[PDB]
Amino acid sequence: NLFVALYDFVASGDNTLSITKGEKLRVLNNTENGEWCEAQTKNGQGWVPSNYITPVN
Repeated sequence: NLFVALYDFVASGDNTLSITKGEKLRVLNNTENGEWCEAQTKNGQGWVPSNYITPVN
């Protein structure tokens, strides 16, 4: 479940997580992933747009 961020995204609140273009992240197998998916990086865990990331492996 390794992904890389395609575009910068800035958390606006509501358990969202900021990510940076090129950042590697892990998508947790959260039971409620959807248009948004729960990601994990060194800056925390939180929702990111599913269309802003792409799988790596």
